[PDB]
Amino acid sequence: PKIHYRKDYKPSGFIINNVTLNINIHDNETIVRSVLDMDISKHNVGEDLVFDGVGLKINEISINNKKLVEGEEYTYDNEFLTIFSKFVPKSKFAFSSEVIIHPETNYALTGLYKSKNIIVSQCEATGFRRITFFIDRPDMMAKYDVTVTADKEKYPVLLSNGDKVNEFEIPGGRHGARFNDPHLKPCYLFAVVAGDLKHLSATYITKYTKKKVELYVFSEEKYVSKLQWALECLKKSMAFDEDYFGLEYDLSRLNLVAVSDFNVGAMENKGLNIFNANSLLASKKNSIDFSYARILTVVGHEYFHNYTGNRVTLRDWFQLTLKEGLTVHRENLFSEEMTKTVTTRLSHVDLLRSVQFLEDSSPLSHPIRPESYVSMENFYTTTVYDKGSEVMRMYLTILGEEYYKKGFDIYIKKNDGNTATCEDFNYAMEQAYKMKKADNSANLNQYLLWFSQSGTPHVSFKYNYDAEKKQYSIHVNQYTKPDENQKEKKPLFIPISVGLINPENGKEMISQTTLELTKESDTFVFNNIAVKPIPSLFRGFSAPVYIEDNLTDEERILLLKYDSDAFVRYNSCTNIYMKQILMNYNEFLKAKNEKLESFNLTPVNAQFIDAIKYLLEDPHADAGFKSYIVSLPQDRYIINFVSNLDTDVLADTKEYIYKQIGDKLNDVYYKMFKSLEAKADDLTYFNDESHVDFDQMNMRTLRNTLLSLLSKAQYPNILNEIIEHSKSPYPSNWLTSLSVSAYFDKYFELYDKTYKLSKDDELLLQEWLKTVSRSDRKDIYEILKKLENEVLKDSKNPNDIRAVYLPFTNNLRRFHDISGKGYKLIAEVITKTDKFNPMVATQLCEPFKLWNKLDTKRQELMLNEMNTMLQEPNISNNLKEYLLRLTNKL
Ligand SMILES: [Mg+2]
Ligand SMILES: [Mg+2]
Ligand SMILES: [Mg+2]
Ligand SMILES: [Zn+2]
Repeated sequence: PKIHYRKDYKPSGFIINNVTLNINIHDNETIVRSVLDMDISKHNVGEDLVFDGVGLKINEISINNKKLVEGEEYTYDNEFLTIFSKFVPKSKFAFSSEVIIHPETNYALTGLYKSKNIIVSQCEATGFRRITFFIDRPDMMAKYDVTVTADKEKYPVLLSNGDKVNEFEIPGGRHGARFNDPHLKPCYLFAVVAGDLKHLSATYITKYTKKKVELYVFSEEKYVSKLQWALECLKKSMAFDEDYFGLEYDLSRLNLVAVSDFNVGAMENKGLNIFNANSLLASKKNSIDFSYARILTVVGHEYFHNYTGNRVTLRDWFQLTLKEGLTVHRENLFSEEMTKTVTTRLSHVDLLRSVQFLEDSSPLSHPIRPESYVSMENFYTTTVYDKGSEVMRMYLTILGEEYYKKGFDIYIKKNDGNTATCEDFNYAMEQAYKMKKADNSANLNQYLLWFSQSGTPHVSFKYNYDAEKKQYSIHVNQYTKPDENQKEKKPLFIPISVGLINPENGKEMISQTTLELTKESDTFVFNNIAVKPIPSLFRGFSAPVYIEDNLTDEERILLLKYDSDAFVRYNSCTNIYMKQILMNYNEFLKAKNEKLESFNLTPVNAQFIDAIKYLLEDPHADAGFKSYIVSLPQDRYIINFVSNLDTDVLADTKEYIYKQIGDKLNDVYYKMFKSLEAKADDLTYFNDESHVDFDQMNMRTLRNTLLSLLSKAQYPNILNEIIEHSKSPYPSNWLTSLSVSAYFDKYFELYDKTYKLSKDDELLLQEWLKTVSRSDRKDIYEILKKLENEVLKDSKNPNDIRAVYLPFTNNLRRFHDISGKGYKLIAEVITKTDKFNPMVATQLCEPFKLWNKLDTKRQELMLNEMNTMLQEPNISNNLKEYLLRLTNKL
């Protein structure tokens, strides 16, 4: 396979200054004429001029109006256009091409494609070369003049990046529009859209300069009503970047566009952000609660890229985390400010420690700045995004808000209008660090290891208290497991946010402080500590590590009840759960492998269950927090702690633990399910698409979590509650009623009821598909076959394919059926999908990432299916790289 290496980066011998495009859309072809105003750089050594250009049909090629001919002045192999050096000018020149492309048959959704009746582009990372020839890499920055023409009746709205500078009629019922984007950009930020789109709009006046910005949000006509929350989220986003970062929008217009067929969530094209409809459109009658948070986050994310990615862009794709880690950090700051709920940060932590930790212990483990790739699309990973965001957040923890803001400013201003690298960012932060420490010899050179070193650090603790001296110590050790990226691991700069809790009275004993661990081990000592404390470690989850708290369950309970920090309370709960899960898993595993006729299980700690009851019954405690405490850790979290995992033993373990606790708490759960109803399902704001009460949303999640626990328990007469809950106006409730009805004969009646409620809204139907797919049904395989035949059919819409299959892959007992039939089913879907959408196919590989964690029978079954997929003729480069790396062949 062709591999690209970070260390091999070199500036191009060429410069592209201006791009002038004419994109003429017809029924059965689109013609792209492009003029590149180019020059020779100071790095040129008289090389051939080589353009990327994938699957283009050439009409004409010229330089300075000299026609060039195949085999004489150029070669084209359907991937690269090589202009031989003799015909490459030595000073500024005009390169002209005209090619034919076919959006109507572009089911890969990269380049120019058709999504329902909308023509749309996606260029990040390497899609622009599927539209026209280019030196398609992000250091080739240029200015764009784009004309789009099409049939006026079919495609009345025409958009490209920047200012609309003309609109005109064309004979034969056609029309055109011309766009000028005055901001230099890499080609991955080009976009065009053509469609019968409807819109909502508003005017926003910037905070400092008072610039009037016109905000447009667009969709197909059927769904225009569902645009309102996205428009509000955009205004919130603009105001947050102004308020926190001093950053104002930099064009007279910003358009957001929803399309039905999109490989990811959205895309930050300059002035023209394009979204998966699932991440832009909602209405309260037709969307689950989680859509609201998703839209806030995705709108914010793409908006924040306007500076962290667009105004400062990437030198090369190895630097991806510079824009994604940083942008995810910005959107997390924004969403924590907008939602004002502790469960927002907790959800980010849960994501990282489940999916990203799994990745980082897998054969796919990479640092957040990778050293090599075949298909850059395979490095848009939870590592680069989520570990990247945590590395970007640690700078704020280390510097505090004022100095973080100063370092950020240094970065964004120095590199404005240009490319940057991870080093540039670290250097700006280092400037702020010198200022914070008032020491111009302090440096963050060690910090760079967070970019280059793979794997998750493990941080462990020991404690000592001297009662006579009133002195306490915390001894800390870090360890990162060697891997294929580094045989020798180095210690990182790990910021440890800490408090100390008095176990007598539950009160804070120190001003919170952040310990700066830089060595492999260190001991931090505290004086004037009046009683032996319980330490509250890694507050806010202050580094992306495995924490070994070395606390007793009694200590953990006291923190769960009394600490101030949400994360530590939740983590202490998590750790009590983990200790139980491991112990019970081992007891079940021994019983199974020894074929014992009887054995013991360690019961769940009774004082821990009392603590759960105390928290749930506290009318002043947080509803979202409560839903985290009654839930066991995610299976993908748990699997980071078990080698040769027998999935069926794990399912048995979880069931036992849940049943132990419900046998004590089900009456509390039922009482709370009823008591929370009035506030949870109050209809304030039900007609207001500009406002969401996230606390109320958390109350609904708590109610629906409790209902699931009581339904699996078969709590007496709970089917009555299930039927009532199905009549709620909130889709989060009525779809929950379907899921929880899985344990009852009413399942298929609720399946039909909710289908009918869902079938006339594209996105609600996809949410119904996910609800079915995730259902805890013994007959899940027959239900999946029913979904395939009656609803999915031959959809190539990634959202439909993902909705049917991915939730089912999270079914621990059924997806991991020892026959291998779940592995075979998903491998067939992957291979089917790879023939038209390689990116989606690689997404659908997700459940195989943990293969080498499983028991050896399931390792074998998984490996057989991965090798079967690797044998498939015409396998994509995306899938082949992914599977070769995952199976230890690359
Ligand atoms: Mg083609
Ligand atoms: Mg993105
Ligand atoms: Mg459809
Ligand atoms: Zn992004």
